[PDB]
Amino acid sequence: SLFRLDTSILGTRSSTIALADLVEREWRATAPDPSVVRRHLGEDPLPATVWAAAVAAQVPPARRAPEEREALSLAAALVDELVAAEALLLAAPLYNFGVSQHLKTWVDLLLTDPRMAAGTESPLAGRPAVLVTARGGAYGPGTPREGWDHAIGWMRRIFGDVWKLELTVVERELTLVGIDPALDRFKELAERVRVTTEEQARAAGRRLAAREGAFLALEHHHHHH
Amino acid sequence: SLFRLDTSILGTRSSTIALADLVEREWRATAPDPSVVRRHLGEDPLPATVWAAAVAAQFVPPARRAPEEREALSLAAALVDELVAAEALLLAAPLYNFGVSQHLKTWVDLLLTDPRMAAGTESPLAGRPAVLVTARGGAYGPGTPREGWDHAIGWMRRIFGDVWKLELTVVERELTLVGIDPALDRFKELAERVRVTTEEQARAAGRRLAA
Ligand SMILES: Cc1cc2nc3c(=O)[nH]c(=O)nc-3n(C[C@H](O)[C@H](O)[C@H](O)COP(=O)(O)OP(=O)(O)OC[C@H]3O[C@@H](n4cnc5c(N)ncnc54)[C@H](O)[C@@H]3O)c2cc1C
Ligand SMILES: Cc1cc2nc3c(=O)[nH]c(=O)nc-3n(C[C@H](O)[C@H](O)[C@H](O)COP(=O)(O)OP(=O)(O)OC[C@H]3O[C@@H](n4cnc5c(N)ncnc54)[C@H](O)[C@@H]3O)c2cc1C
Repeated sequence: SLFRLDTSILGTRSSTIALADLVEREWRATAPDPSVVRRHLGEDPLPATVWAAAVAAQVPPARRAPEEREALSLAAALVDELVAAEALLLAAPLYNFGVSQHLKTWVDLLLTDPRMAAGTESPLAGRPAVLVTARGGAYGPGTPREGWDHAIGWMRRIFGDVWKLELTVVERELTLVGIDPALDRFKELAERVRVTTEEQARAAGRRLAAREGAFLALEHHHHHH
Repeated sequence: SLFRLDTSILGTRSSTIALADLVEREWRATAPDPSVVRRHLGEDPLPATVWAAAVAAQFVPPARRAPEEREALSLAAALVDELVAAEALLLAAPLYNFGVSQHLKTWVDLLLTDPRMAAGTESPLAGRPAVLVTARGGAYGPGTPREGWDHAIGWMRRIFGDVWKLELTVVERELTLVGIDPALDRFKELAERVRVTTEEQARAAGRRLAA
């Protein structure tokens, strides 16, 4: 099955939901198990108080207080959702130059579970994940916003370096063109980016769906000779 | 008055609360107005639902706003009122899971829904003095295996310095897990040096804010 995580707070208008929908459509069309499990942190955020309760409890059980037992039980349920998935679809818009408050809360709580604790091997290592992001402006090298996306590096750190996922990133920029008058000079560029990024999302879903066969077709395993 | 923001979830054991205490002591010992307003997001976090409700409210005609929408915008204005009321800021934010405090991000996100903090508006905090205290369990210095692994500090400097235009002093204490995590035992001497130097930077930063 696919596990899909959404973080947009902009509801039916969400650009990330729309890109993730294109990935999911291709997954459903070609995946051996087209099943999808979904969690929408933007509509159903985790409580602001659970992480601190889980951290405190992270102590001999039995002594844990109700809020601490509830906090770690929720963290176990969230890890169960990820480890049950053959592949991940994660959607995270850029909000105030930084990480979604909802995504950070989710990762923080996941890492309180023993299977995701420091000095453990990632229970997700080698699994494929597509990360969908969107930005109102343009943040590539040479731009006035170069280095102003403080989220993407952290997401690449947790997903790729800590959990050891095989990460594909689809990023749609210039989503506030046609909304903020200051961006009007970008109108033609923004339309080419939308069309290109929508195709990248479809492409990402087709690749995610084929990963198991692609892995089985590999014979080169870096054996000595 | 001083405005003091804490984010630690580690209570009495907090290293950021301890370093920030060094700054606040100078304020209360020497500032003409030694009054301190404090908010502890680690102990009293903002609700996980309020930010989305404040953004949602912006799309809703004012006379038609639901209570949750009106209240989210009112809380945003109250949080901005606390910052605008202060002559100086003291902000304490540990490194947690290589990134920003969930509580600090939530607080910044809500603040920025307030019209005085809107994009294209001049910061109402421009030029005001601020001290940022952070702590890391490990060593993230140049050449380390953790260089670039603190994705929080750059963001906090972006909002506090580049967006709000605060006169920002940063005090960073590393190696706070020396003495707790056995794999850091080789850093005992360095960690004590870092403690001494950072404690003095905090005192000095407090003496500046107050004078
Ligand atoms: C609180 C907030 C903070 C933001 N901070 C940044 C930032 O730091 N850097 C940056 O480059 N972009 C920023 N943006 C813009 C944002 O990254 C893009 O709008 C992005 O596409 C959001 O992804 P989404 O899935 O939530 O849906 P959206 O793309 O927002 O889907 C809604 C569609 O209408 C537009 N839209 C309509 N109302 C809004 C609204 N209130 N806010 C944003 N877009 C709207 C969208 O861009 C898009 O075209 C911010 C937006 C918000 C709401
Ligand atoms: C959930 C979590 C995630 C963390 N992620 C990172 C990270 O990604 N990178 C990194 O370098 N450091 C990390 N740390 C360590 C943290 O940055 C330092 O402990 C830092 O000093 C925290 O500041 P504080 O104000 O919360 O109080 P603390 O400094 O934590 O006060 C507690 C004292 O005991 C130590 N200590 C004992 N138990 C714990 C504990 N459970 N957690 C932390 N410190 C403890 C502290 O280092 C310090 O000396 C993490 C800690 C926690 C709790």
